[PDB]
Amino acid sequence: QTLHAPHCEVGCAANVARRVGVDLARQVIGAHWASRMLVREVGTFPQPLLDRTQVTFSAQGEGWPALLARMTGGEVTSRHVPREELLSTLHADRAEGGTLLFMEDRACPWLDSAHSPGMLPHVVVPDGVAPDGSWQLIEGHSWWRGRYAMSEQDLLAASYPDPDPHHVAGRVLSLRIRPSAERAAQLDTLARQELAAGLRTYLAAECGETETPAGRIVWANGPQSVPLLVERLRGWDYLCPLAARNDLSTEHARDVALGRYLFLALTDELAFAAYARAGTLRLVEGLGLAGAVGGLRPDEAWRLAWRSGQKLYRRLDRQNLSALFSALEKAAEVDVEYARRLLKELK
Amino acid sequence: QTLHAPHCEVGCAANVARRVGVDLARQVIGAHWASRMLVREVGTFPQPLLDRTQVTFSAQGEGWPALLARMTGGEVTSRHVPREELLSTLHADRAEGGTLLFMEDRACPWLDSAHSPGMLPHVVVPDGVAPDGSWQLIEGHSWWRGRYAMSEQDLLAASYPDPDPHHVAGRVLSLRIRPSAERAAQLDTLARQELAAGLRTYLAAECGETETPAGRIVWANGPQSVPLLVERLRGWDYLCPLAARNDLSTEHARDVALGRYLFLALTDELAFAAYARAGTLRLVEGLGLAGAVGGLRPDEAWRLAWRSGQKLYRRLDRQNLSALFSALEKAAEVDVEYARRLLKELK
Repeated sequence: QTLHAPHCEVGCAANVARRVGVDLARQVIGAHWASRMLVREVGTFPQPLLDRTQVTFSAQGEGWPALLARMTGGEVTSRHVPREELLSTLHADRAEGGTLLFMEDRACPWLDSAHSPGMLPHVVVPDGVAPDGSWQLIEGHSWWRGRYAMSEQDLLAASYPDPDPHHVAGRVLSLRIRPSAERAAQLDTLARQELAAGLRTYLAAECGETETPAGRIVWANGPQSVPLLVERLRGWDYLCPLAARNDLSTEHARDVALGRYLFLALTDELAFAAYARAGTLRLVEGLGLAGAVGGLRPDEAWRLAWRSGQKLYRRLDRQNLSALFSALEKAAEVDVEYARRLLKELK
Repeated sequence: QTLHAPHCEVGCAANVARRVGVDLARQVIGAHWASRMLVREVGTFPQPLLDRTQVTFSAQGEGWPALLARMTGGEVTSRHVPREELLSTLHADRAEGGTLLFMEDRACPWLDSAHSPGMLPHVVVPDGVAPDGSWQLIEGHSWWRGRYAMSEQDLLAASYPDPDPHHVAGRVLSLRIRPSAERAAQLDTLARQELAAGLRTYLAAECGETETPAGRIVWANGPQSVPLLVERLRGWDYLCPLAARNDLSTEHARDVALGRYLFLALTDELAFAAYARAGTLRLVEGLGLAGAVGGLRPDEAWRLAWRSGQKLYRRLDRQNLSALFSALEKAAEVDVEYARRLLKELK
């Protein structure tokens, strides 16, 4: 019943977007066609926050907060809120949209974590107060999708933990995104326009480079992104003979766990790509353009690449690594052929 | 006989600086008073390169590449070199300084890391060809400090590895830093200027925010930096029960390894602080200012916090975390006292 997505903050926004008549997966995320490889690597000394070279993929583009805001006409703002206002803010944003409330993994019992606050904070959506008097929270992640009840005393201790490693004390992402009367009638028109703009940015294939204290950040867009991602990922093939050793030292197991974590982050981004391309596809079908474009299935290609990364994460072989590369190259070729076909039909 | 530092790229620059008559630890690094805490956390979605909330410390400030280029009047440039121009580039750079040659860990046999390219690339300084035809490479890291012989065939194969996860194929940092005759007499004069400017920056205690595909990067200068660091590091005290536990999942074992790694990187930055503060002490004495600071020894307090961090790796418990926090606060209060007194004498 509740919407979900590979990224918890994305599925959370999908539930809030349904409150106000917006189809996030089809009209917002499906309207932003993007493909981007990113690298964090050594740049100019000093860069103290650069712990390791890191490469990942992203099909999010500008991201849903940028597109959801300018499409509906509203705002998506981050804010730290004092402890007394939180309940008032949660009740208030329910009118013009909703709230994404940040939480350590330790505070969500259904996540089972309990003994660790996670690497990154979690996100849930307050969904009113039950007749019981406790709060209803929606979990946006696909694995733990559904509604969960929390007492007000527990909700307030969760939003203000001590200690606070993730700095989430009273953190709130307010979604004032209820479109006006005319805006709701213009939704598919703007989705058609955003679909064309994203495909143009995709085929422009711009590059970029910035120097930060966390390292040099390189990114490449468009059809070249996934082939460039595959070529860079070949450098981590040393993990396969390493992981095959049960005769491992402590420091060596750190490199294995770090390399495995890099492929877990990649696997989640491949799952989002499949989720996004399926929304792009439901939008093309809704615009009455599926017949003109053809029967290409970029969402299924990204789904197979997602399965390959899952299989590589569970067991780091050279064959599983090579199987991920083939699934990624196939997904890249279907992507650029579908993008070129779809842009021509949109004129 | 061979210079070294806790950071390999810093010890490499110290050796190159000695070639041109510049004392890097005393004049360049010791003249840049700096103290800054850095945090990478969740910012505006999406941030695909943000893998974890991360906090670290840095006493490098602007860093040696900027200051070395400033005072000497030369340049420190990064550049990729084709395979047929690398040797001549290494020879031509030695006249005006030297080259920082980027390298995989498995390319340096003395590191005993043939199984992995390392989390980050390594840096060596070529020191010319030996009469037998082999190349001399200077290792700048304190634990492996020395000079190693490599064949020219192994040198070219090491500088152009395939695959190339760190993207160090023919990457060189050229140091054209030979000072002119008139400028060489101004070094200690310019070092006094840089020391006063650094102390002023440290007492301004500015803070900044930047949004970045790798997360939100926040920093804070000044005497508040180390106290603010201790307050954020308390969020990682969950690592004491999580480690030494036995029912570890693959994900929970990853949290322990990434937390252990966070304090390993922090231990190195503390080692640089003691190395940097000691360079200031030898700079204050030679400039004739040691009487104003009396017996204050921030180099001594930062060395103790470094040793307390080394003890935290061997045994990760609550008594060590509090001991590290204790030595961290003591080094912070000694720093601000030394800084205010030294800046006042410079009036």
